Amino acid sequence: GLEVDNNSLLRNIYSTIVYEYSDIVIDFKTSHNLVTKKLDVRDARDFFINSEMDEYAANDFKTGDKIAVFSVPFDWNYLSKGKVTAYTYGGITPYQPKNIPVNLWINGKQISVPYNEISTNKTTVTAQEIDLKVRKFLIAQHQLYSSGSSYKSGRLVFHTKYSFDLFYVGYRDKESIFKVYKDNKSFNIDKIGHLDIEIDS
Repeated sequence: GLEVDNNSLLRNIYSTIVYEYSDIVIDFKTSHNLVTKKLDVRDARDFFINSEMDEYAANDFKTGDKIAVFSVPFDWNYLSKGKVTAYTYGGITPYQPKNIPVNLWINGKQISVPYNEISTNKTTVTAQEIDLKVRKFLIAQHQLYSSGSSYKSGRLVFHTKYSFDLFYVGYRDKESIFKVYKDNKSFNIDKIGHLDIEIDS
């Protein structure tokens, strides 16, 4: 509710680990979920990723398709013997480097962002991938969600406009906060002019 609590909440939420795999086959595809085949082994067990997405978005994929994954999980299942499945939202692009210029304003003042701050080697990249890379950067270099930070609002805008509210807290958990990635929104790398970011106290 209060600024302090929201910062601690989001700082923790966005400290969550990110999964990045460039070539995996879809084992199962249902109306609104994609489940990968084994990605690798984590803590001695077969690791699989389940992606939940709008039916409209899920319609683009089918079992057997080769895809790339870039997403953050909100749950895990260890109930399966010798296996662990992580649940995520979207983060799926067809199997296949470029810097994306960033404009940043903090409390009304424009701040320079280095040329190579945000990049991706995909031709079709999800808004999720970019948002995760952006927040990681803002947390590490501009005190976003840091204790003792006065920030209370902000947004990341994709200037092709699509955007993410940097202080959306939903039901105060990963399941609700990462749900904004459910649309599996993506862009062709060449159609993204730059990213506009604003953070305000």
